[PDB]
Amino acid sequence: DPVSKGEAVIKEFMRFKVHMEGSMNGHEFEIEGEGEGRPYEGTQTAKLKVTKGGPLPFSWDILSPQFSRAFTKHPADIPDYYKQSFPEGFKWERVMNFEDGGAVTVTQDTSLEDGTLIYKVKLRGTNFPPDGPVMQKKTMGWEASTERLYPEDGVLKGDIKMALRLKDGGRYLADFKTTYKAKKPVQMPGAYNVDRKLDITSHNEDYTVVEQYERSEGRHST
Repeated sequence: DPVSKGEAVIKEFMRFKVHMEGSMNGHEFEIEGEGEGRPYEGTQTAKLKVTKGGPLPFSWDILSPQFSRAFTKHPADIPDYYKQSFPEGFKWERVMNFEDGGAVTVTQDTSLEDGTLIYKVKLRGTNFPPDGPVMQKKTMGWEASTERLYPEDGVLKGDIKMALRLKDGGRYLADFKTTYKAKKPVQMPGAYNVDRKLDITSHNEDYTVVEQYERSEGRHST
């Protein structure tokens, strides 16, 4: 039932709209955007615009992984927790923990209205050193990653070792922990991994208009 319901509502081509409200070291901001992709190929794009609190006094990179779980490719034998949750959708809650003490909490709602995916994001980041690479905008995107997911009482729990490139050639590390919760019962996968590359593909001078691309592919763990 849930797989069949999800398969019928998530098409080979899908659009989304996103709104984010957030704060970083007490600096309030808002983002609005739109995106599109191929949910079974695991590819997507989005165009985001800063609507309040711009130009952002912090790296765009903190925000980019918060803009789309319906767009992951799976092999034949791993059921899609996220696509099955439709039309009702799912929520998620994330903590990002950085090597220098920066900490972010993110909460997200995913719904479907008139055949368009709708994303609402709330973000709170604290404890970033004001002279650190995030607040100085000295990051240059996320390295490719592997999210390790496991099922737990009807939800998925994911862990990611993440790495932000530094302008000087360094790596700035973080750990992401996320809980993903469908709004109705779905057929649960076993534990599996999601390999991702997320790229900023274009931006205006002050990063108040930004385009991103993400490729995401599920696989078994060996």
